[PDB]
Amino acid sequence: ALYEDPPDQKTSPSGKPATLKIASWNVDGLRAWIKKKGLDWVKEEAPDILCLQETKCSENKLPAELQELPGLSHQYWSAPSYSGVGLLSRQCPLKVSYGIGDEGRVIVAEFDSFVLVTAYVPNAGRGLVRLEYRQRWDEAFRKFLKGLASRKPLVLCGDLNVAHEEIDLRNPKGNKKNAGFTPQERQGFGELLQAVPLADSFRHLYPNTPYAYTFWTYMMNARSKNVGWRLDYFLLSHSLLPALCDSKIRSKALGSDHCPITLYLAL
Amino acid sequence: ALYEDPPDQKTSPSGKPATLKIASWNVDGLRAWIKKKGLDWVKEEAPDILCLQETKCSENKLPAELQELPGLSHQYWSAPSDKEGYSGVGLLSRQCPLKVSYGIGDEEHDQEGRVIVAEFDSFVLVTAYVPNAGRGLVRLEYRQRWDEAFRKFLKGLASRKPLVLCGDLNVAHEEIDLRNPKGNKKNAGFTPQERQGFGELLQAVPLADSFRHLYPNTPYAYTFWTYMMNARSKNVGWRLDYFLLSHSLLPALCDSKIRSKALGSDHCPITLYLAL
DNA sequence: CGACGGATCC
DNA sequence: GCTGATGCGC
DNA sequence: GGATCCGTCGGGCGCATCAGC
Ligand SMILES: [Cl-]
Ligand SMILES: [Mg+2]
Repeated sequence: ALYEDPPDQKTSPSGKPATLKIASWNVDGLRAWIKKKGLDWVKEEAPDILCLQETKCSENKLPAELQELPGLSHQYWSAPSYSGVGLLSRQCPLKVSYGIGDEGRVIVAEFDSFVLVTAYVPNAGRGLVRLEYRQRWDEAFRKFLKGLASRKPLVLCGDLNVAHEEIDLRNPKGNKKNAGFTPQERQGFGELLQAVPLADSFRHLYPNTPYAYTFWTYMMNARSKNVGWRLDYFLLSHSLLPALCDSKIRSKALGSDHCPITLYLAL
Repeated sequence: ALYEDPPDQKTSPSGKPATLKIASWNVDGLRAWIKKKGLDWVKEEAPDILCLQETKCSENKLPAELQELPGLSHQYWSAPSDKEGYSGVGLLSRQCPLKVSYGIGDEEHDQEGRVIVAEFDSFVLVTAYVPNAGRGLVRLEYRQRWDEAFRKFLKGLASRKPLVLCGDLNVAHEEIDLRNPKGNKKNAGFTPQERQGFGELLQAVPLADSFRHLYPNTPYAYTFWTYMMNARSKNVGWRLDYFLLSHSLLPALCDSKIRSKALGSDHCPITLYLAL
């Protein structure tokens, strides 16, 4: 039932040391997450890049503590005009854009060797009320990512709001008709991997590892039972797999109903 | 007439010793400047804080020697987004600043790489590469609008902390601030609009021109010389680069230097000594 | 943008 | 990869 | 007529892009 992420491999298959550390966190209430000492974990993880999803915080209400990360001094925010995302970078991105070209869910940062996308994929909702909107969003998102990656290697991170396979969640049989494990959402994630193309960094390295989740409902004490879902991903262009050192699930960092995830790249 | 910067005054008027040395340099292309040995001057100057303008270089392309600067290990870089190769500012600090921010309000959408704000314990340092009004003044109005947005931005800094504004403000404030005031009144850097904009910056914020406060009547003191026509050798130049201080800081002012002899750009470095 | 040439000032 | 032309802005 | 004013003009630099190879 319960899961322990393996230690960080900071060396590429070919032996190159990790030069790039990306953390992504659905903080599910940036302000609450700040109060729950979220920045303490950021300061400790010291990523080169931090992606936040479901911030639920207008730009003009962003806490002042965020200005106290000179190590992530380039901060970009996208507000929803129940979402919101942030991208914080140590180095100055070459260019930063918002949305999928077409609700505050996607930021795109261009760097030297790759393009970073963070995404807060829309939840299909209780009773699947927004499943269809999710299905359209998935296709539009797939389309959008295809063009990006047809110009530069791609890292896609964030809350993709789908458990790809049964191994990616605790109770597949009871969730095959809930948001995040519908055949439609699962198909969309499979299409996303196939069509872009992209590799599930974590699953590429831990193909056989069960019980590794990134989200647990606040309710029923799901997190302490590790009754959860892997909803947060680092997806990678195949051309970046040689640089892949590790893809972590930070199961024990608190402050949200998601835990953070961490990517290591030898770039 | 040639100019010789007076010796470094390292003690305040009241006798208090300088504790903070800030250099500012428009390096006119950071990769060029390093290959013309600009970093040798930085190591000789050994400033606590180095602000650079016109880095013309995105962060991925910073030369490795810039990591070989152990006394300036906290490095903050900003390059424009559509116009890489132009602008670009850098702030390098011995100590780590409490807060760093970029731009003057909406850099996450502007992404101009002209302005770096760094808050330290006792003050707020802004370095700016102020947009040039252009040949034929074609971007003067944008420069007037920028000036006003910058004024209001500097005004609305939510710190009681005194302010240090440094860098290439891209205007000779008064006639004493360039060699040819009359023939340049319609040239970028010396229009009434930019001069008034400078004057309103000092009055609005409010700020004092550190060098001019110490050397109110000293002429021929410039920080920029066009590469063309051996202007520098003739010391036909402009004072474009400044240290501007909140009034609270003046008694802490020991000296504002023009490092006329340092080569490697068409600007020379300026240096502030503060007794903090 | 400083050099240059040409006009204007007394 | 490298040079040097061109373009653009300073 | 020396000084001064004023408008025009050629051009040094750095870096991106592009063509060529
Ligand atoms: Cl930076
Ligand atoms: Mg310049």
